[PDB]
Amino acid sequence: MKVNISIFGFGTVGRALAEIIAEKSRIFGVELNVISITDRSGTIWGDFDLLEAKEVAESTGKLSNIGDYEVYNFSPQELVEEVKPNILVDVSSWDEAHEMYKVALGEGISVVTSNKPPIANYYDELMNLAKENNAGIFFESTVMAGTPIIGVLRENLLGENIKRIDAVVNASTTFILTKMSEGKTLDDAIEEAKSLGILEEDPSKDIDGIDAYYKAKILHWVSYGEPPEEEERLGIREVRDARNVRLVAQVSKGKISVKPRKLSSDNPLLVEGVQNAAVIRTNNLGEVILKGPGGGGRVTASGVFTDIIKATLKFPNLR
Amino acid sequence: MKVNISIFGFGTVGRALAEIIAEKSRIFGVELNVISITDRSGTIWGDFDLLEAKEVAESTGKLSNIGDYEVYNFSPQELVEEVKPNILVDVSSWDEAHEMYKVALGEGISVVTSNKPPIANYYDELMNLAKENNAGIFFESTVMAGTPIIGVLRENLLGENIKRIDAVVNASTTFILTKMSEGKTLDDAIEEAKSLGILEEDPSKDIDGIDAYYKAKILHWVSYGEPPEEEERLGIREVRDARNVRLVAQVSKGKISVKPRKLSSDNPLLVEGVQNAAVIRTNNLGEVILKGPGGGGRVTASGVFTDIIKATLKFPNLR
Ligand SMILES: NC(=O)C1=CN([C@@H]2O[C@H](COP(=O)(O)OP(=O)(O)OC[C@H]3O[C@@H](n4cnc5c(N)ncnc54)[C@H](OP(=O)(O)O)[C@@H]3O)[C@@H](O)[C@H]2O)C=CC1
Ligand SMILES: NC(=O)C1=CN([C@@H]2O[C@H](COP(=O)(O)OP(=O)(O)OC[C@H]3O[C@@H](n4cnc5c(N)ncnc54)[C@H](OP(=O)(O)O)[C@@H]3O)[C@@H](O)[C@H]2O)C=CC1
Ligand SMILES: N[C@@H](CCO)C(=O)O
Ligand SMILES: N[C@@H](CCO)C(=O)O
Ligand code: NA
Ligand code: NA
Repeated sequence: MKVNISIFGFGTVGRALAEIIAEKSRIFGVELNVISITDRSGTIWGDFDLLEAKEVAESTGKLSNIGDYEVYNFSPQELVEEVKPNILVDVSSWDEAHEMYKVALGEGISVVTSNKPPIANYYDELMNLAKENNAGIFFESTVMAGTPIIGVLRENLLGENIKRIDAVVNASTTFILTKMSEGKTLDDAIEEAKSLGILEEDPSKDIDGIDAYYKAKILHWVSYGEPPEEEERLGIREVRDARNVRLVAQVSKGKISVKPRKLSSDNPLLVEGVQNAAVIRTNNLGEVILKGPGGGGRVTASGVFTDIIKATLKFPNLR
Repeated sequence: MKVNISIFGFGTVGRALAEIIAEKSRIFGVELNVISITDRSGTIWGDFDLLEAKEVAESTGKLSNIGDYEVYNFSPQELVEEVKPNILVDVSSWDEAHEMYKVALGEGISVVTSNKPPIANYYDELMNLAKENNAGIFFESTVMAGTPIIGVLRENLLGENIKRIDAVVNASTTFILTKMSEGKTLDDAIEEAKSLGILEEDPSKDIDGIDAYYKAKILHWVSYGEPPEEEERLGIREVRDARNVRLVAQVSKGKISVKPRKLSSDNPLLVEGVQNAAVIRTNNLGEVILKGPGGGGRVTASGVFTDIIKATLKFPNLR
């Protein structure tokens, strides 16, 4: 069977995804065909070579330069309405992308994304809409990227009661905390990280706990099927003694709390360097621990590719 | 969506499964209906209360002792043919149950199991049969029990090439090796383990690496879709220095090797207690680490329940 895929967004994650798809376009009795790609500059739509498009975007930073394919100025809504892919893959930084998803799901087009806010903020509407149009929504790389914590929660532990999830999901903050442990001030450590590309020049999504908050919210959705009643979002700006501290996202029924935690040397949450980690507590299993990378092009595109296959094959969305 | 389930075997695992099915009989749009339970004493079949049957077997030791249901003495083939369930659940210690699986699958009856040898030895025949009869096969609790290593490998990482897997999958051997580490002889360590509940009167399959080898073989099937060419099995009996040693299953394309390995102090495979672990190495993610309990009744039944749901909902088997 053949499936048509519109990729929406084409930055680090989207370009890595094109590689993965190109290397594995025929797999699991499926053929993956990318019929469109979109960035801010525009949309290409037709018979283009996927790695060729990646190359030209890699050098030039836009889809315009492609030889002999020509650009279309579609709105998100037009792109879906006109291209009519079977699968819409959002790998963009467009926070307000839920409106585009609504349209796609209306036409029974499944959505795959790595873009958090639409899932964190509109999870319920999007799920209902999906079920109503014999379609699916997939978001694995919205949490710990390619490391399959969403698979584990969504499609497994199906007889468990999840009492708690704790997770360290920002490598940058483990870096900052480690430097502080070694005697640097927070502000120095931040300066080091920004100059290293570990942090952005606006570091708030890491330092103020916002990325983790969105990830806690998504986890809360999957595990409990409703928005939380209680929210506590904090970052690391108040940390003084940073020994054995990590920025931890904790999820329990009706509660999300992102904040710094001092951890025993024993704790698998006490991750080193760039490693992310999640400890899931259940009634029958005690702790299940999952660790892996939390970012990177190929790492993130890995999750999305898993989701493309599931969408194509219409895997049930149970949670 | 109502589903009819035959449970084959009723020991620690099957009795704990009963508990779980009773508390969660309606979930995810499914009504789970248990129509037959079978042990060596024979087979009950009908309108019987699930927890009651658990209760009589609990105390008495057999199934025959129930009220208002004649026990039938059915062979495995007769059980499938006469009961006609939608899903056959094997939680027995019968090494040769694959022949029964072949029957069910032939009738489009899906199979869920925690029983290792049939999957280790007949996985391809079983997958081909299931495919030809619009049926599935699920075996999560054959490796690390409820700890969902199978879900992770089988239904996720779908864009990955699995470079390797290292795993410690026998809590019993951890205990033994730890005790040898502290000065105890093999035999004294074994006797302590028995007294603790940690080993059976025949520990041989765990001690000699046959269990792990079965497990390694299952992981190899999931990851590469064929048997290995190189096979090495070595148990713990003859370890002279057990310091920081575990019984590690190593899996790579074409290759399985179970043997005691000395590990660094920070190695995640350096597990304690009941805990099992798998370190999965893939081309895009590097290391994914999954840990959790490896045995126990409710732990093992958790994985089987997950599989029951997926069989009922016709989850794809991509690997
Ligand atoms: N990098 C990582 O490790 C991870 C990233 N993610 C998430 O995946 C998404 C992509 O990440 P990443 O690839 O690093 O980000 P990049 O900034 O590298 O790429 C973002 C892409 O989206 C495009 N875009 C942004 N807004 C719009 C819009 N309104 N319409 C059309 N296109 C738009 C960008 O266009 P332009 O360049 O033209 O502005 C660019 O092509 C993000 O939401 C991120 O949070 C998730 C997990 C890991
Ligand atoms: N417990 C654990 O931690 C784990 C177990 N498993 C596996 O799950 C399975 C169940 O283990 P568990 O419940 O602990 O073991 P038990 O020995 O407690 O139960 C085994 C069951 O199988 C029955 N049985 C064996 N052979 C036959 C047969 N030919 N016909 C009918 N019934 C039969 C037994 O009957 P009788 O008592 O009458 O002999 C018993 O009810 C095993 O294959 C085991 O390897 C896998 C992972 C973890
Ligand atoms: N490595 C990222 C996670 C990407 O979703 C961060 O914590 O900011
Ligand atoms: N962890 C268990 C494995 C049972 O499948 C043991 O020690 O045998
Ligand atoms: Na993920
Ligand atoms: Na398992």
